[PDB]
Amino acid sequence: MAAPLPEGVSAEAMSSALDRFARIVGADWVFTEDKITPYEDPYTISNDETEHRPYAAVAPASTEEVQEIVRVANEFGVPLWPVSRGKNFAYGGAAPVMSGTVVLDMNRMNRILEVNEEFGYALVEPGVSYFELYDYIQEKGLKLWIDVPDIGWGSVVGNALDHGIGYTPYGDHFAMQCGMEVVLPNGEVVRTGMGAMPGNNTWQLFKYGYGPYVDGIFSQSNFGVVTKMGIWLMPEPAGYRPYLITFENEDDIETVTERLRPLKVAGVIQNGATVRSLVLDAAITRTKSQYYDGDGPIPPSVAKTMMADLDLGMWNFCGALYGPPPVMDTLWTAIRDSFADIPGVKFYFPEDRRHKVDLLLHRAETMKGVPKLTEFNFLNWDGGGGHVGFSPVSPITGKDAIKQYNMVSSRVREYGFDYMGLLAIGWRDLHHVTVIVYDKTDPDERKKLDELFNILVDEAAAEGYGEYRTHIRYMDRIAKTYSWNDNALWKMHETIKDALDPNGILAPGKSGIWGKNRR
Amino acid sequence: MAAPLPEGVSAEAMSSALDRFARIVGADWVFTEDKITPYEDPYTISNDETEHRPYAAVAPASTEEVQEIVRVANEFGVPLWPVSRGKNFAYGGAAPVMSGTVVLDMNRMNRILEVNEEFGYALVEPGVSYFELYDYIQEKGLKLWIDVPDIGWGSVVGNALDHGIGYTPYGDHFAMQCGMEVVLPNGEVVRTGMGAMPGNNTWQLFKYGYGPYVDGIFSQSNFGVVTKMGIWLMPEPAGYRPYLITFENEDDIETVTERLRPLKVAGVIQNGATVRSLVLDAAITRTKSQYYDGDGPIPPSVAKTMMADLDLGMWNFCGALYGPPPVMDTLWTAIRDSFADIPGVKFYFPEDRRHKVDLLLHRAETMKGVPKLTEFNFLNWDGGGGHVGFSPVSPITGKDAIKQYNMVSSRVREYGFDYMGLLAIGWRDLHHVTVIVYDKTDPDERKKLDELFNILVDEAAAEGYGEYRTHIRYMDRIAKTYSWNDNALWKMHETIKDALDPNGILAPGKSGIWGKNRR
Ligand SMILES: Cc1cc2nc3c(=O)[nH]c(=O)nc-3n(C[C@H](O)[C@H](O)[C@H](O)COP(=O)(O)OP(=O)(O)OC[C@H]3O[C@@H](n4cnc5c(N)ncnc54)[C@H](O)[C@@H]3O)c2cc1C
Ligand SMILES: Cc1cc2nc3c(=O)[nH]c(=O)nc-3n(C[C@H](O)[C@H](O)[C@H](O)COP(=O)(O)OP(=O)(O)OC[C@H]3O[C@@H](n4cnc5c(N)ncnc54)[C@H](O)[C@@H]3O)c2cc1C
Repeated sequence: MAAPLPEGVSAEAMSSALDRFARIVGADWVFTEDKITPYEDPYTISNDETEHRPYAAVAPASTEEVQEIVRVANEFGVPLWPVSRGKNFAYGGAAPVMSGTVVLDMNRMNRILEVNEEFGYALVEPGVSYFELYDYIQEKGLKLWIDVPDIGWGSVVGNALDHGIGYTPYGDHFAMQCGMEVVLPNGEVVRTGMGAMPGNNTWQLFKYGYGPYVDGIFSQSNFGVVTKMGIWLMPEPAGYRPYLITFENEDDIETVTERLRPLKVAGVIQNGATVRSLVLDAAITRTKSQYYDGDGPIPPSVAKTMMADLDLGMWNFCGALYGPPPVMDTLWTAIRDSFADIPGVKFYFPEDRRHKVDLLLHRAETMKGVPKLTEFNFLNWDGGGGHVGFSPVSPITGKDAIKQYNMVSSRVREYGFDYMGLLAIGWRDLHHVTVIVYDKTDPDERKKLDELFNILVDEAAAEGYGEYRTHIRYMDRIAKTYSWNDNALWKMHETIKDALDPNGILAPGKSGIWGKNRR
Repeated sequence: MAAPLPEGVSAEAMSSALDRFARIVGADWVFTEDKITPYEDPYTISNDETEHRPYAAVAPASTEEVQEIVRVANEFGVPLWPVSRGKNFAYGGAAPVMSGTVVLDMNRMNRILEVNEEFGYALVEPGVSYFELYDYIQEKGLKLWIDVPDIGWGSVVGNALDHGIGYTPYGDHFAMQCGMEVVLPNGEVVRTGMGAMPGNNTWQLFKYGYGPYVDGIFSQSNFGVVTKMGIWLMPEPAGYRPYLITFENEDDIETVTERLRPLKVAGVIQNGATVRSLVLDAAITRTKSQYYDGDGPIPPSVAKTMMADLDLGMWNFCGALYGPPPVMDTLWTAIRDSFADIPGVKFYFPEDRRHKVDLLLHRAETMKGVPKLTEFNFLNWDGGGGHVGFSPVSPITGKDAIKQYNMVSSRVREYGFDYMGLLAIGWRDLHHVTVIVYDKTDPDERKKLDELFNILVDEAAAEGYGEYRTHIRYMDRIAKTYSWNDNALWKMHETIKDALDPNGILAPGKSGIWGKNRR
């Protein structure tokens, strides 16, 4: 069925807004009726077809068009859902929390405004993908790397704004942000930091500028529409050595995490540490059906088969060394020696891997900032599906790591899904990441997923583990877990929302922030 | 003469507030009349005694007391000026922008709530000084370094909040912040990040939490009172080797900066790179009168004598190597070879320095996070004085460095002061700092200081160079330089101010932000 109107908005107001939008961007750039279906969540979760349905989409070609759209949204009380490229698959794609919202899709604003080799930065518009920025760098021969998520068709901007991550030393994308331009909810435009000074040549060199540091408030936010963003890029290193360390027992994750802690805190491991479980790594190059006829999750005997077929452990730590050989060698000594006495441990460099198609060769590309789309092949583990993830924060402790693995793998399997988990460390933060692959077409799998997901949130929150990024469906649920002092923080978010966006026309429900008209 | 009432505020209103403060914190911790003097700017600039005059101070012992003081301040329209320890010398000390404001001094809230060695962090109240935190760590033998902004009797919190800097790899103090508790302008209390989740053990492990990133809005801000703050602490490295590289010609700073850029952008130089002018460094161990008895700034012939006497250059690049010897050697090779071909260059490690009281031996302490009061020595250059700083930000270019040296050195000397310069480098940013030592007791010196400062700012802005931190006297003036799109950014700051602080009772005028009742 069709999307309903957003509540409080008549057909006449919607119809008028949509025609006014068209006068701004052109009639070819407003999408209604059958043209809306790319804007739906590709990985459907609700069995209720009235939920999370975009009414329409508008695709501007400039900041000045964005500003006009936002003015028109306020005129008609029609809410917008800003996306940079709208490829937030796992988190709802380009779909809004609240049905009836209109997607403001900025993919056509795709100017690379600057790439600066000597200072190691780019200034990009939202529509620039990782492929595009990577391609531009290679074609100009600049000695710079990007930092990519596992998949490269998303937005350098959009990803950063949702607190996305990659797998080089610059893997905390928002932390590497510097300078931005924002269209505020009233349609006026501002620049942050040194961008606020006329004639500056420092916008992308110095984060703070002067006064309150506000860039952060426009991440995981509905306070503004970002139209330009600077980002630091890593100079090409003098060397690069990707590695895989595998562990034969599920219980090894406890001691593994203890050994990871001082190496990450001291910065001996230079990129994000990712320790992936067997099935998650195996699903890159293989399907369940090739090892197992069963309908349900794999049994232990299959696991042992897979390990030996693929030379993977139950836990698989990928990382990389960057810099001159003498540095890489020193850091490696410390890393290898931290794990050598663990019964069953295996160590691998690319030249040690006997398969042409192989997990370490795959992840080696990502850890040097090469964009690809191969990661989507893991969705075929169980025939073909979508995915959704649960990625709360815990201390980098063996106990926290194995508690969460025990907690989650039992629950996920209880609902018939294979456990596909990952223990990730940024700098001081561990995340047990649950990855759930599901038949999105099946109302019954959908129902099981929703129920499982809610259990995971509550059981983690009961342990003081909080999620930092989530699907549109769970944004309210996650917001409600940050309840210290009777939800004091969200009360402050709502206050700021009401001040910047009195009419509530940017992304109602994003991060569980609604605005006075709708709460 | 004595401090005037803040405009709009009855004398009865003030007496009532002050009475009610006294019952919140006890009579012994409300300071008027003779006990106000410590809260005056110690380095006066205004010759008008009506300005920056605090009416009173209140010194609470807990968050609950801060909340009550804020609520009272709202009731009577009495403005507060929050300080953590109030040692902001060169920037106004503990004095407010607006006369009549009451200082909210949180010195006595000096609990070290947690130092955690395995995760490298501290959670501190505002009154915790660098001396106190260091001493704590040493007493317990925790293998952690702090990062000190030279002077040790300042606040870990307050310094970070004003975007202060130190001289180890953890030198961007606000960047190392993680979690805070804030009393908002209405008296309610919030925790940011994971602190917003009950039962978390992750407040100091993961900055973002969920939703908008807001910690930054409480820095260089009057949007709230910070009452707790986490900060990341560096694990003790396996090795430490500080160094000094001197250069004998003032024009060398051009090529020096060009060579620093790649080294810093790539992180080969691991800490804050300071390049200090001769007089700034010499003034640590000698006075002007040892070399020259004239009233004005030193001539070239004296500079040469000073250089020979102290083993200092016209430019003095202090930095440090950190970690295992193999790493330090590799990094040193790249650093040395960057500077080795410059005519007149000299390299020193500590063992090379003949003087027993010596710049490099002092700076060696600072660059491994040892709090000291030595830096105050440069105030004795010309018999005794205070100082003020002008700290604009530039790109790391030779051309920008030398342009700024020439512009500022010219002007400072013209106005009868010696040039003391500190080209510091963060990550991608050149912060050419001028430090001006003057006789704060002398009305004529103050007058010509003011006149020089105003010129330095205007001439910097004309080149696209903006200041990132300033003295209370100049906060409006600096704010007005960030004027892109008809002051768009301050208009947004003022919108947020009015939402969070409608009565405008927190530090009116901080960072040029005033609130609807006073603009
Ligand atoms: C197999 C697989 C692997 C993945 N791996 C990763 C990974 O390694 N790392 C990772 O981070 N993610 C990963 N993802 C999640 C996600 O698909 C990517 O992060 C993706 O790049 C995000 O979409 P995007 O870049 O187009 O951002 P967008 O969809 O454009 O933006 C995401 C959200 O940010 C906000 N937003 C975006 N732009 C703006 C703006 N200009 N103004 C205001 N708000 C804005 C909106 O809330 C929007 O919904 C993975 C997903 C899958 C299925
Ligand atoms: C000789 C000399 C050398 C110096 N060297 C350095 C240096 O190397 N690096 C450097 O960074 N600085 C330096 N300074 C400047 C300054 O003296 C220090 O930065 C000092 O640490 C700042 O004072 P404080 O720590 O007591 O902070 P405070 O004075 O307590 O705080 C400064 C400001 O922050 C805000 N603030 C503080 N606490 C709160 C709170 N709890 N809630 C809300 N707002 C708050 C207020 O606006 C306040 O006025 C130097 C100064 C001199 C005189």
